[PDB]
Amino acid sequence: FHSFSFYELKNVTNNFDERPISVGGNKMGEGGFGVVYKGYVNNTTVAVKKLAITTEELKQQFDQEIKVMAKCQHENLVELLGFSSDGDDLCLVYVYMPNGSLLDRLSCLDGTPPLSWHMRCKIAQGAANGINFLHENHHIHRDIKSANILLDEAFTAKISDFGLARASAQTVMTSRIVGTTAYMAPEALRGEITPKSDIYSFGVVLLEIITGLPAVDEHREPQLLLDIKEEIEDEEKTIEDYIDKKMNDADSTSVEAMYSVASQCLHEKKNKRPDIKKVQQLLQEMT
Ligand SMILES: O=C(Nc1nc2cc(CN3CCCCC3)ccc2n1-c1ccccc1)c1cccc([N+](=O)[O-])c1
Repeated sequence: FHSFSFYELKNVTNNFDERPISVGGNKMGEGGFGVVYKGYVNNTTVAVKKLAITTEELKQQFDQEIKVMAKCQHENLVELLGFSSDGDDLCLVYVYMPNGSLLDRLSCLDGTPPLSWHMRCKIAQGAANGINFLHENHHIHRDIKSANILLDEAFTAKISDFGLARASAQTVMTSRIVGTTAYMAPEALRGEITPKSDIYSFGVVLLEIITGLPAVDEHREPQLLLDIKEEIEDEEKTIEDYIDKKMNDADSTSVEAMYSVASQCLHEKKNKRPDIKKVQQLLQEMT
């Protein structure tokens, strides 16, 4: 890993130029824990994350991120080129992902074309492959969601944001409950820490992929994409009613097969959910 100095990152990113990149600016977006600006360093196009509760906590997350990235390298995870830590606007520098977040591509932010089913199917696989690598190496992510799935030039899915990750014996509890609520497993909302919560959160991501709908939307009914599964489990609606209409290449069989993986992932009881390796298998069998 490479240590940088702050100014080098400011400079190259146009003094963290808040104007959006779709209009020649550099701001690519907002994370939960900071803001991300495009730039070029020695001809390498890059992403640099300006970090934004506790002072010992935010630091601890930065450390955890670098610790996870030092141990885990895989094509379905983001790649840390290095950091910058001397300015106290803490910084982490990554290889740049052109196609931004899955969330943003699912919404077609900034006018990008809808993703084909075929491409969605490989996105799900790659993401599952990324989570599996994490779990093989005894990490729980704790904030799996479509904004934390980045996408490169060929739409290779990569998992990001490892600041909340934990090592994966008995049930672990925490007093500090964190995550994104529209994605969180019931047990995670109560303060349990287990890899099984990552599977549930991935199930919600699979519903975003199938329907094109964000996990939460306050101007929608229901507000929570999760509630949709209940309407289908009760005979009230089918998955066909919610398939994203911004697609033409989505046959009933592979959609239903993906929905089947999703609903399995979404078992409200942690021990009934498949483990990530099982999820991987089902997503390959799907195609
Ligand atoms: O590359 C990263 N983020 C990014 N690139 C982007 C490119 C486009 C333009 N793009 C143009 C072509 C068509 C589609 C849109 C639009 C948005 C982009 N966002 C981004 C998206 C959401 C939040 C923050 C950054 C990144 C890489 C590693 C680690 C992290 N991280 O968060 O730690 C972020």
